Amino acid sequence: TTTYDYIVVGGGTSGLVVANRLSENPDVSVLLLEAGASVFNNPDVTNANGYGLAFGSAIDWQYQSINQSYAGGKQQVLRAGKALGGTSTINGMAYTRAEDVQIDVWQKLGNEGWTWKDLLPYYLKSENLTAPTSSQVAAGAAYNPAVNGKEGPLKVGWSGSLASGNLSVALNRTFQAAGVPWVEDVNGGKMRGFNIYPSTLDVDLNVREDAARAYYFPYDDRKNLHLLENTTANRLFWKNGSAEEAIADGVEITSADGKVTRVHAKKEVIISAGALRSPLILELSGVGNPTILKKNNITPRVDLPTVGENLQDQFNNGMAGEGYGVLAGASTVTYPSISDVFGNETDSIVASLRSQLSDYAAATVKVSNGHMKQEDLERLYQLQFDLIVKDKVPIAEILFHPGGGNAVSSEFWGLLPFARGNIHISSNDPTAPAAINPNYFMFEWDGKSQAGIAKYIRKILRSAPLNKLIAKETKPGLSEIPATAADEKWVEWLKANYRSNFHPVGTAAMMPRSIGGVVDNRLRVYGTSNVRVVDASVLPFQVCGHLVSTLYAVAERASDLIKEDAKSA
Ligand SMILES: Cc1cc2nc3c(=O)[nH]c(=O)nc-3n(C[C@H](O)[C@H](O)[C@H](O)COP(=O)(O)OP(=O)(O)OC[C@H]3O[C@@H](n4cnc5c(N)ncnc54)[C@H](O)[C@@H]3O)c2cc1C
Ligand SMILES: O=C1O[C@H](CO)[C@@H](O)[C@H](O)[C@H]1O
Ligand SMILES: O=C1O[C@H](CO)[C@@H](O)[C@H](O)[C@H]1O
Repeated sequence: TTTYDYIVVGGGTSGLVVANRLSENPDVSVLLLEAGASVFNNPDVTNANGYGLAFGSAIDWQYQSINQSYAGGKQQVLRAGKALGGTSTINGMAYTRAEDVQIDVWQKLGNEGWTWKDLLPYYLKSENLTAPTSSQVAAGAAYNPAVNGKEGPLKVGWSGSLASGNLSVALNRTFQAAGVPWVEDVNGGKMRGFNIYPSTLDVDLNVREDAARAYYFPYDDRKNLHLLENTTANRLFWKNGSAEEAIADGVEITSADGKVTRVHAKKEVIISAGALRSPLILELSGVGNPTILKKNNITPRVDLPTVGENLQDQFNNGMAGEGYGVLAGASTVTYPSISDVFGNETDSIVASLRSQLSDYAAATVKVSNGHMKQEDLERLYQLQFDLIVKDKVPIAEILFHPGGGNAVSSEFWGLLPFARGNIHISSNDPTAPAAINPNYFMFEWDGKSQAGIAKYIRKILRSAPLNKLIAKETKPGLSEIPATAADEKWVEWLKANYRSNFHPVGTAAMMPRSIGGVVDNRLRVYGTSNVRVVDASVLPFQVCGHLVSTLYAVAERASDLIKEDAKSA
């Protein structure tokens, strides 16, 4: 009565895709476990313009970092969705993907089958894009039909409120004058440019298109698909027998009524609890660094000491200006390259970074207490360097939107910092807060690039034709950071005012085991027969764009791999 073919732990962005796809086989039973509950009628969620409203609420996990020792010692809140739909219920709504070559790097790493060419069909499979209205088109909204799906569960489209306005027209021209092309679609593998981005929006209903509205609710009539909400997965438990290779028997759970029980999986357990939880579940299950497991009175079952290591996140800053009059128009995204941002200074910046890569790798070794090797980190960082410098992938995202009245707001983040951190359990109590350490600002590039982006935005606000609309910069403003200001004043300000960008990846990274990978190219946890991780944990490097599009695609592909593996096994 407690047995299912598959258990999916976490009914979030990724997990709901897997549960959907596996349950396409009517003879396969799937159990979803989700710690939160439906947010179908939570207005903080449904509101197409409600991003931010849910922060601090019962549907925000509000995870907490440790003191960030490279950024002045301040701890950072790391937000995440506690809801059916996971973090797709509380996030921003921009639908953007990744650079083609940066997905190709996954296969170069040694992960067979993971290239842009191989992933593109799964982006398409996930997506149902609604074409823009005539008025949205006049404002700049466009897409390439060849790279957008029309049949998938995730509705994508442009806001009902999208209109031409002085701001969006001026930003297009001003970015073009800075040498950044207007591009019609950032989602065909080439992201560099200025774009009127689409969103995860159901335009028929004008509501947020979260992962549950996409992949769960229209399918919840399936009798082979089962959901336990308000149910916390504590750890996996294992079949007992001298298979040295570990076989999961099921998942231990705590219900809302406080009952603590087991559910069993006949085939596989799929862990989709997010990059800040999936590794904890592995550790609590005895899969991880034996030093940490033993310290916390957990019997080691698989010696896999990079569980929770290789955490990579971005950090987010904001600037603002004031118009002479009211500012209006479509929200915009710009993805500039290193040379777009740095102009005549690019060669200097590249030379400096080049000269630092080995030092960054050496410095990263201690983060994992020696469980990644310098030589291997150096090769990883060389891949990332080549993406930035040789392929000229975007190094920044810059968002602009009207800020109400005469205000214009920009938020921005460096896309590819080199800092790595980690996350680990603090006890064997599943409710105890983890030790989460992204190491924001660890390396010079990370802060120098952020500063370069900020200076670039300062310049944009003062450039034509935008400067005809914008009276002045209000944040930071010239009093706080004078026009004559050096790189370092900007870095200090950015450190004082940043937040997490809430894009953590890599804590159960898909890489060869021999360079510290946690899952193989089919997302199977090393040393296990039948456990996978399918969520942001597995991304081995950061990507340029907004994570959900890529996680949907990765989970779509994973689902096919799981089905293939069942047929022979
Ligand atoms: C505020 C914010 C804004 C963002 N902005 C954007 C954006 O505009 N666009 C974009 O694409 N991305 C954005 N991101 C990132 C993106 O939303 C996430 O990377 C993505 O949703 C993560 O998906 P996931 O499947 O890894 O995990 P999640 O969606 O977080 O799913 C994990 C699920 O597991 C559940 N869970 C966790 N622990 C347990 C347990 N022990 N037992 C049972 N269930 C459990 C959770 O409650 C959750 O439902 C944003 C993130 C945040 C926090
Ligand atoms: O993807 C994102 O877009 C958001 C803007 O839409 C930003 O605020 C979040 O920090 C970021 O995670
Ligand atoms: O997290 C934050 O703290 C910053 C100050 O510490 C603030 O300026 C930003 O607006 C905010 O995102």
